[PDB]
Amino acid sequence: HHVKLQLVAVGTKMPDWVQTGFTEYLRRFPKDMPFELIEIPAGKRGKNADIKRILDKEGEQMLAAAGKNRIVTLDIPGKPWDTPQLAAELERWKLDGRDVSLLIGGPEGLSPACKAAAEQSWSLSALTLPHPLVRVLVAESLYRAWSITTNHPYHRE
Amino acid sequence: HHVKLQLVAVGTKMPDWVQTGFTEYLRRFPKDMPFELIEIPAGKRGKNADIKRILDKEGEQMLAAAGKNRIVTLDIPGKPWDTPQLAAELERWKLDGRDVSLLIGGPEGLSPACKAAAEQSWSLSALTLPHPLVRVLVAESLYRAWSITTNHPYHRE
Ligand SMILES: C[S@@+](CC[C@H](N)C(=O)[O-])C[C@H]1O[C@@H](n2cnc3c(N)ncnc32)[C@H](O)[C@@H]1O
Ligand SMILES: C[S@@+](CC[C@H](N)C(=O)[O-])C[C@H]1O[C@@H](n2cnc3c(N)ncnc32)[C@H](O)[C@@H]1O
Repeated sequence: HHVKLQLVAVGTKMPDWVQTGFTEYLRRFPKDMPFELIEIPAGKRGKNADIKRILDKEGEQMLAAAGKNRIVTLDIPGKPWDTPQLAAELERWKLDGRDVSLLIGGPEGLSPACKAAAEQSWSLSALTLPHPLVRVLVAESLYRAWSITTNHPYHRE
Repeated sequence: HHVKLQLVAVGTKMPDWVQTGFTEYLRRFPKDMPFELIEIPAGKRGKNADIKRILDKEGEQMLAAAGKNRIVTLDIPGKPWDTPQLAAELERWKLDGRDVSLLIGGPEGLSPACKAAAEQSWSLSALTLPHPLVRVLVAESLYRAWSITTNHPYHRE
């Protein structure tokens, strides 16, 4: 009865250094808090493409991936959680008992349906961050939040 | 070479993926806005060490590297600039004409003198970020800010 953290993200080819950095954090998560990545393919964009519909198809794929999971969106206008707050949230998710889906939008951001479906929305920064860096920050900050919950040396070194 | 952006940062041994990611951004700044790294070595800490002094000695070195430059600290309680705001600031630094020293603290954070010396302070996140990731986020966000000022393709879509 341990909870799963699922990063649901649009885009499939992280630069090598980003994937290396992401894996170094992902792998340090304990067996009772598995951290896993689900990549959704980005819709093909063009001037002749209807951008709303491309975005909705992306969102539909994300929400389908989340299933019945608790839905948390990564979004610039979400809650600017500090590290103690994220640790408190991480603890709340565990009591809740449901797996958590963390949603990272593609180039055009999150679909309206995804923003609407969010039970919580989490802002990493007031800055517009590139999708690969969002992946790494989420992994690192959750790791730091987790290490606070178990008094692991990482959060205090 | 009108204004130079110099990152003054405590710590010397970045993980490889971090140096790769950091350089990837650094090498893309144009010759007329050079982005450079100055590393101050971290003081050797021990449970018998005077942290107050170690911190002062780090700051002393930082402030020496900055010289007469515009001094901007990276600090959690600084200004939570969004990306357009950072572009405007970058534009204001160019008008000022002074090179900009961007200060990143060591394991114990910035010295009292460095915080005192700051003309501006810049917050990347409400999160407690690890020193390597601060380096990468500063390089990318300034690169994105630069690309906005020059109507470069990086920041669009
Ligand atoms: C390049 S951004 C596109 C942002 C989009 N134009 C918007 O305003 O919603 C791609 C995705 O990364 C995530 N992201 C980028 N910056 C973020 C931030 N500062 N805080 C939280 N999530 C962020 C969001 O999930 C976003 O959908
Ligand atoms: C290990 S952190 C220390 C965290 C915290 N600022 C402190 O004083 O203990 C090292 C440095 O990274 C920078 N830093 C960490 N998180 C930051 C954030 N969210 N925004 C801007 N700078 C940050 C600060 O310059 C800090 O001195």
